Amino acid sequence: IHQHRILILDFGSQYAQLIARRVREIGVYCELMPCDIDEETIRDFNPHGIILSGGPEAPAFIFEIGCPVLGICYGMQTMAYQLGGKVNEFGHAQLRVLNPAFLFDGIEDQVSPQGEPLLDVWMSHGDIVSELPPGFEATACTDNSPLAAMADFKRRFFGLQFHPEVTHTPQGHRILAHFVIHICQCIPNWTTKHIIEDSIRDIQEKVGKEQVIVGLSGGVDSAVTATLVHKAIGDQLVCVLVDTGLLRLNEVDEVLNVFQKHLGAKVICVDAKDRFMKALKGISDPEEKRKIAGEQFIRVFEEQAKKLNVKWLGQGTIYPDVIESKLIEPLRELFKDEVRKLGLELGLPADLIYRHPFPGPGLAIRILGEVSAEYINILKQADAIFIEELKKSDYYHQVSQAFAVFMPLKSVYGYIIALRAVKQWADLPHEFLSKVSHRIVNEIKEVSRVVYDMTNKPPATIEW
Amino acid sequence: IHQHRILILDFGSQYAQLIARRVREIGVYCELMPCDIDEETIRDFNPHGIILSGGPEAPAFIFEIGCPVLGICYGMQTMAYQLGGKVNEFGHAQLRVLNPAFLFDGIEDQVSPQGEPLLDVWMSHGDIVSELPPGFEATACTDNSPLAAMADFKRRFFGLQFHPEVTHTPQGHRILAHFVIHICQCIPNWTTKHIIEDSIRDIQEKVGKEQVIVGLSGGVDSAVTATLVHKAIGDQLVCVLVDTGLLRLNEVDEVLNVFQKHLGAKVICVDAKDRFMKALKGISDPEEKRKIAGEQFIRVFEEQAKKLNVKWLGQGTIYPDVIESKLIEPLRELFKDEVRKLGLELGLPADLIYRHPFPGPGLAIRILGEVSAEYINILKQADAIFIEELKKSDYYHQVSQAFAVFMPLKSVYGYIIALRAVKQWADLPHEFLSKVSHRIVNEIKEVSRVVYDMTNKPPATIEW
Repeated sequence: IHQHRILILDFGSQYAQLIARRVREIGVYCELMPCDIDEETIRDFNPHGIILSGGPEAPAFIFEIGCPVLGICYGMQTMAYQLGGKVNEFGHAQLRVLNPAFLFDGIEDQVSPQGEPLLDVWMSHGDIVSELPPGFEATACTDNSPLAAMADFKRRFFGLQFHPEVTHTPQGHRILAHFVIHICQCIPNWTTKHIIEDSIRDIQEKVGKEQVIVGLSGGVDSAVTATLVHKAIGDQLVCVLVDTGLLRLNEVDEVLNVFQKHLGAKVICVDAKDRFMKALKGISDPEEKRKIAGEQFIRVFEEQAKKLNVKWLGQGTIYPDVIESKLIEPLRELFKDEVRKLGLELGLPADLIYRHPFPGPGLAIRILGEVSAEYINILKQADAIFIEELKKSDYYHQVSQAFAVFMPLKSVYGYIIALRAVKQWADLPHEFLSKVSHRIVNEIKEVSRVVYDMTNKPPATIEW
Repeated sequence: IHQHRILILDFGSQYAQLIARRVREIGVYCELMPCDIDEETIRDFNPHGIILSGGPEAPAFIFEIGCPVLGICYGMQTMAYQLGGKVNEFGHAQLRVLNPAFLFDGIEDQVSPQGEPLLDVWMSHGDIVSELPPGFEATACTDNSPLAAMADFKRRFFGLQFHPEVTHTPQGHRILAHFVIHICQCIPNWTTKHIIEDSIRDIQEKVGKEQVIVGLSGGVDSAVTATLVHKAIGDQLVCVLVDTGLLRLNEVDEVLNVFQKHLGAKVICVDAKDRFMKALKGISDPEEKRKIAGEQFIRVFEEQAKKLNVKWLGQGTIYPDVIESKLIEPLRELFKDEVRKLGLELGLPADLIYRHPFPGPGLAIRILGEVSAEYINILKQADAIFIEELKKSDYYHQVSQAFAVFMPLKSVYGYIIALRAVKQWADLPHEFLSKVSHRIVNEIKEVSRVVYDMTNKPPATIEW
């Protein structure tokens, strides 16, 4: 496995990760490297094909290497500049195909009165190409853009002025599948079952007969590491679960049911609850909260291990956190979709797999001021109530994330709770919200009044 | 004028006031006293009839006076208990009338398969009466209550197990009108025109040729007081408008336009802004904030006057203010309904009359922490934007009250703004709220994020 692979160069752009994800969905391995990376890397990666992406809001020698190249938006611009030819805002556009090529064979959204194939696409209007380089030809155009797609054919270089990754070009996934499977000639073996097997073999070859600790604390990625490791080395896995005090009401219990009661597993419970409240005893700065919690986390995991004489630590590091810039990281090449797909296949329960993300520092965010315990206990209840409804009204999975935050401000007196749910804040029904607010204030004394965040992904962050 | 009058005894109950208001709408004066008030008062008030309200969530000798007496809910119970007879949850209930009497003559919601009159009423299921007193006969029943209404006729005592004041007994106002107009034999002379004339005369009688200071700061109550005085004594009126710094963005301008520019009127403007900020420099406690404002407000008014040599101060005190327990107070027997009706007839512009209530201490509340000036200037911007929309979307007059509040906390970093809108928090559309919030965070820098209060009148207080 791994032997068929696509290199994606990142020129910025939200959608770089997502080119990669679409490629993994097609069934082929790929890595996402920044464009400032050097030849050697790229040479030693020796890809079947390269995809240039991006531009937010020069790559060099990759046209010498034998493989095919696909430039997306800005990727098309520099592909133009760096070969011959001249060069110089996002929306839907109706693209018209001239030469259905290799990259567009089939692939039609409409046919048009004149009998020409048309694609609905999400254009990047600013990444314009004025004149074609030598060897290229117009393979697609739009009313406002004479050359919205390029193609060499002899060198197998291709350009698009739109984003095929995004759902707003419906047939985009087929276009990418045509590049990867047909033009780059990759056979799909990046499967899930094949990932599970490759990963078990890796864990076995690296760890041998000696023990591994995995922190159950941490949601889907941890659960997947623990089970993945468990399957690889059985009794050698020793699970540790630290109650930092910063976890959701029933997390400790829910986790123990899965790993201890079901499926055997040695699980060590560490208290750490008093430890974490000290160390955060002052500390209002939310950036210093994140440091202290997390430092104190790795410390606890080092103490356990420098105690059970364990040399290896298993972490749930995934690929997105890798690309943001003695351990065993089984998921470090995987995106979140994939971890979820592995999770189901490994035998974890659905409700754990598709649970809302939970931050690393946990509830140490979600309290605005100093974190205290007096405060976590009352936050735990409002949050519990909030997600209990949602579950009872099947609204839970219609939102991407949902939680309560605690403001230590007080009103007519008692503290204020803020509710956060997004999808782009979620348009939940009045009467339902009322029932959630009504309950939080009534059941939890020492509160009075709850509020709902109405601020979107662009202007404000999801977490406070 | 005042020559016909109803006494209302208050035994607790949201709807005590409201009986009063209904009686006032019918055109008859009335006062609201607590049930524990003494004989003498009552004698001195010399009513033409009495209404007993009450029961939240034993008056004595009132039955000795020749005047009629109506008991609502608990009022019916105590009336029963204090005469002969025995006694012992609120909802809709279909009342069947036996004997249309004087109190139900006409007044039918539905007839009935047996040809008998039926009323939709809003029962108090708990204030039951087991056995009629001497002189009384059952005058109405429901499936669950054999005697939901009582009547003496000889003594003109009447009881109801339901609330006629409330909108959920649609015919209730007619029943009250029948008591006040027909049984108590009163004449509806409490008209707004007569109140204006009696009030102008009362001012003239009291103040004669000497001058009066009226504060223009204070919305509808102030405005009406000032116009009323202006009509009474012309150039003798001297208006004072103090800008405390706790007033809304354009309030100074709007009042000056109506009083200084339109309709002559001597208006003195006082700066007071530095003064109020000093007074409230520390002081987080919102009970103290309320106290320091108001104190400082009265002080400012005494200094003017003890300077212009004026001996009379006019105020917008209204009857609800009097109820909760050298000056001229013309509005002190009126409810808000009536003050608004007056202002309109007196020539004040509609948009001032039906303006949302603004609190006495103003923007001193609505900043949670210590009021700073740096914080009011942020809040003024937030508030302004909020109501500008609403005006634009015609949602302003579909809510009873709307305002912003400033929380000095900060999130991912700038301060947080809560928005409050009620009528029972306002079910405004997702599209519209999003517009407001986007605008508050983009236009006011140093904000970031904004929330919305989802808490009702029963659990949380309207204002913070």
